[PDB]
This record gives sequence, structure tokens and C-alpha cells, in this order.
Amino acid sequence: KETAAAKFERQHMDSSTSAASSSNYCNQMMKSRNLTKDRCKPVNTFVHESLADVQAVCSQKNVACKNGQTNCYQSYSTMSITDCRETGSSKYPNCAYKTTQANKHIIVACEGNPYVPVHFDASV
Ligand SMILES: [Rh+]
Ligand SMILES: [Rh+]
Repeated sequence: KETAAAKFERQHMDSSTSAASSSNYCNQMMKSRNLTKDRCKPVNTFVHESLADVQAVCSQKNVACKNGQTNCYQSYSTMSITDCRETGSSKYPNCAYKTTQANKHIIVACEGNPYVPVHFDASV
């Protein structure tokens, strides 16, 4: 299958741009990363940093995950992100999203050998 690490990359990594400047970024990205295929994924975050910089977060500040697991890690430095949030008017299969650009600390859950990001928990 798609590995948990690969799925994290597909759902959450967009190293190609510095920041979603485009009001329409989320409509395009949610579609092309297959997050609209079965339903409208209601919220999703994309990270505009190198893969190495996001993998390195698995070595940074250990914090509790939202689900109570202990394997979450907060970035020491702020990172360029985009939050995608489904609009009130969005109706599957025309998934519609508000695109919000921010510089925030990310929190990711890490798993495996090697120890890599598998889940995007939060930004702060
Ligand atoms: Rh997850
Ligand atoms: Rh999941």
C-alpha cells in the first residue's frame, strides 16, 4: 500500500511554494491530493517547508497528542502553513474551501523505524 509516511506527504507536504497567496489554493490542492475523492475532507493543513525540516520535528519538543497518545512533537521554529477549511456552501462532490496562510509551530505525530511524521495534529 501507500505507507503512513507517504500518506502524510500526500495529505500535508507542499514544499513547492513559500505560502498559498491564492484564494483558490485549497480548492485545487484538496482535489489533486485526493482529499475530496470519497467525501469533502472538512479541515486540512499543508506545510511549506522541506521534507527534511518537517521530518526533523520528530526529534523536537515532545507534547501530548489531542487523542492522549504521547508521540506528538512541536516544531521549535515557526513554519509556513496553509489551513484549508470547508465552506458552509460546499456540497460534495464540488468541495469548496477557505484558504488561510499562517506562520505557526506545527505539531505532528511520529511513528516507525525510521521515526517519521504520520499525522498532523495541530498548529499553535
Ligand atoms: Rh491522523
Ligand atoms: Rh488518520
